[PDB]
Amino acid sequence: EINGPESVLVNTYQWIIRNWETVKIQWSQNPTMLYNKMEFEPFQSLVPKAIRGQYSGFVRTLFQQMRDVLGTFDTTQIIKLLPFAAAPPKQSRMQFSSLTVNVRGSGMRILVRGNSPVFNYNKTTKRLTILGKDAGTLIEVESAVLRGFLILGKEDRRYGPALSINELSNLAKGEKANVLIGQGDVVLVMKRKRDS
Repeated sequence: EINGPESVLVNTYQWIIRNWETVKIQWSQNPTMLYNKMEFEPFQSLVPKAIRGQYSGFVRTLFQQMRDVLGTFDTTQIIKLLPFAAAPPKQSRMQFSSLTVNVRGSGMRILVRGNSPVFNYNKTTKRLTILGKDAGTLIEVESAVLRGFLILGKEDRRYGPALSINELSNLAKGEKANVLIGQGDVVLVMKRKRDS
């Protein structure tokens, strides 16, 4: 269905679920090829031109963190963020809690952690809904939310008051803090000793 921006989004994610068995493998083994797939061009046209590259740099880094940190594979996070990795990457130190696509003049937020009006995944039914439309069902520590950090788990009061995602510049490597990550949530994070 190519009736406007909403159709482009729904179809992009439908294509990923449809092709997930091959897409998974390529994501693991040959990501440049996956990111360069011409099927991500439509989605990319909806991503604000001024920030596409940074978004991609950001998402490419998260994906590498996931590849490097054993046991942190997260299918829905990979599916959600994948189209944003299709831009030529530009680096920054910026942390994004949401990634915007432009739908008829409106800037729609795809939240990096969790569900949003654009990307809603039902963990029980395994159904992915995209702006109201079914994109299909998925057949069966957070390493791909913040750039340079792992989310270790729920808030640990011992590490004190929660920082905003913006105040994490001040952490040393190996250091941990609570972070207001989005929604009602505070989570314990650790700045990584490795770069990805």
